[PDB]
Amino acid sequence: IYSSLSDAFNAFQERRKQFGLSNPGTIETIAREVQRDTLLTNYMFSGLRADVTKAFSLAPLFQVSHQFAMGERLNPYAFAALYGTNQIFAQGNLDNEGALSTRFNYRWGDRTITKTQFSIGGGQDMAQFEHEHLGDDFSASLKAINPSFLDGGLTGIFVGDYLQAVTPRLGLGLQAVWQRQGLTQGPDTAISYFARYKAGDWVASAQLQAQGALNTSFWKKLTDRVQAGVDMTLSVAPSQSMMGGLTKEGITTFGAKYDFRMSTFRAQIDSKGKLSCLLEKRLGAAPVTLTFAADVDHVTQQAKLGMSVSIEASDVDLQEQQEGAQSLNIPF
Repeated sequence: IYSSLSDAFNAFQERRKQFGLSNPGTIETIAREVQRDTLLTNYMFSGLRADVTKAFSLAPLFQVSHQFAMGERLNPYAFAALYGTNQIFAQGNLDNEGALSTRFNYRWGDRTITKTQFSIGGGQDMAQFEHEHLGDDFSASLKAINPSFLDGGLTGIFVGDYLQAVTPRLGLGLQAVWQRQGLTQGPDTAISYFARYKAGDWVASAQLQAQGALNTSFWKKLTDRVQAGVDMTLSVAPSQSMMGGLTKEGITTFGAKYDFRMSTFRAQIDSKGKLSCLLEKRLGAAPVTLTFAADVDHVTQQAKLGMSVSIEASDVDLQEQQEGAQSLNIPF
């Protein structure tokens, strides 16, 4: 009986060669093929802050830093550090400016890749659990946010995603968002449709959240040092016919990477009225790096500027770590 399932599996494995190369199935990192380059850059667009980080690696397994945030986060001393072993990564973010907040990340497995990302704050505590379910050409992941329980019941966000290649270059996935907003509140759910078109000339991608709207993106490299991408976001929501809040809207952005040895550069067009630039430079004389950010509003012709400095302490362990850095099996 069950052997026929392994036989159907073998039929899949025979056809697998024809199906093409294996997908890790993570939609968020596929979305990051563009958003690694643009949303992380957008995480870097706040120019209302100076951002200094003072890294002290202790050992290859240990990395200590000090964050000096300003402006929007306003945490000029936010200690942070990360640690780990092969397939183990932990991160600890702490900040103390009247309000207390800290975040801790952890990785629990190799064959059963699982991780946790939880935090506390004065204004909101957050717990994020993720359980990966890696397939042969696909994967699923159980994600949960603030998964509190009731005596005889449960609350919280329990997202279940699945993605599988349908073609050697193209693929499909779903993001089953499920969340319980309360005992009296429902089990809100929505499934995002996800599609990917990973052409080697450009990756197209699209996300249709069932409660949301189709987001699309394109990514290609121009050179081995210059990379570029385009994306579109969409939102639609109905409102009061008498001058209501109709949200039908969309944003298209363009941008590119111009990276150089010891330097990184981002530039993007957010709108006809909005553009951003990010420049980073590593000092060749020392393991420190400088970053400058610009956001220019041409609706009001204003420019938001900011700066970040990150340093790594140099010590004899740094060279010993270069000597001991024989493996990258630590996740990040």
